[PDB]
Amino acid sequence: QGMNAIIIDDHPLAIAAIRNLLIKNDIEILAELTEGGSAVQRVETLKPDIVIIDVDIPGVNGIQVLETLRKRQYSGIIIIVSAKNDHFYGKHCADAGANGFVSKKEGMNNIIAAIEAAKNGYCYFPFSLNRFVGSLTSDQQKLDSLSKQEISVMRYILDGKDNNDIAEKMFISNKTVSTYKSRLMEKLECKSLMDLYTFAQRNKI
Amino acid sequence: GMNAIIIDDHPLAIAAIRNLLIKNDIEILAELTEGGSAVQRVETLKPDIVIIDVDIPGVNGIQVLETLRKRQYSGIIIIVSAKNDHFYGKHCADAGANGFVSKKEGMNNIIAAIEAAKNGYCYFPFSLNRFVGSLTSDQQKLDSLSKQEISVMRYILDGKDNNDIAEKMFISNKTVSTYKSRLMEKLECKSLMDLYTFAQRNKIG
Repeated sequence: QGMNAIIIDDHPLAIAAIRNLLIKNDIEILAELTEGGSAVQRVETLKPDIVIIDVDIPGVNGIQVLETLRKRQYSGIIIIVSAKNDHFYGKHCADAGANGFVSKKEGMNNIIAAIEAAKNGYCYFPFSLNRFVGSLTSDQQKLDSLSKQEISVMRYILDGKDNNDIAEKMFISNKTVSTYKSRLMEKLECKSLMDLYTFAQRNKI
Repeated sequence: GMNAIIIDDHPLAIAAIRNLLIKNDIEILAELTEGGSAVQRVETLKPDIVIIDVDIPGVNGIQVLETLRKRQYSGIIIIVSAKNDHFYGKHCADAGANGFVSKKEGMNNIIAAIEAAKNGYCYFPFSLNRFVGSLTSDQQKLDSLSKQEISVMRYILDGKDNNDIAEKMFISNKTVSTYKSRLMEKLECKSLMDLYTFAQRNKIG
């Protein structure tokens, strides 16, 4: 309807399904980035209405591009997307200033619904009844207590990555992987590896 | 195959919302205009959707929510308001709402909030002031007020003196004076002129 967007995701199939969705609804495509290291600059230059960032872009992760853009006073629409479920990750994109968080696992129709919701000045984030109704409300609060890096170290641990792999992916030292690991294990009140498993399996992460 | 209960004493909105729900094959089980019988009658009929104006008399619309969530109601709850009340939305979201839609901005957001809830997401107003600009501080003070201070505030913007509010909230003039000062302290407003400039600068009405 006369709008445009930039896609920032390095999942080749996801780029296709998003490009097809934006085009099918008359939205122009200024760019398609697969790395964040220039995302902040590209978006500030081309000034697109919509920006779609996968949370797991390499170089600088998806939420980090969102935080920097907002710190640098970018006011346009930003809708974080994920290849995982990552329902707890939605609240963290909230307090960081995003307009949307949609998991590409349930389809592209939530991406377009997140766009029109941001068009109307609203936002389109996952809903966790387990934060207000249930027994896993304490664990959900500890997940909201984590930091931007602690979340990443957690999601990497739940994928089976070692401290060297996490250091290379997050561009930090091995001492910093171990530091994040501890604070993370603390906030979640886990002490052993099995504690983190049953924590993730309880809250389904 | 969905059904809903509408709770609102704005006759122009009851017609506004009943029509929109019928336009999407959503049955209307009950049409309340009262807070005291809300929590009881919702659980008696057990509807999928409950749409509640924040200004309903008796029990505050935010309390119908909190009590329904505390009594472990798992259905869709979508708060609405006659004004804009963007700051009010975050208080609903943290209280367990599936959405907060300002009726000032049309009916199509109600149904969009419903769809967002059906898909497991939520639909709340986006507040750019919280993340970008020079009013990020003031927006946090608004996001820190209590559910009472909120109401005590909004009545002062409306233009109700200390006497009306005490009756409108069914409380003593002394307790009104306590809330007002806590409000005035949290908002860093010393005079009534301060609140006018605060409200106008942050666009509250």
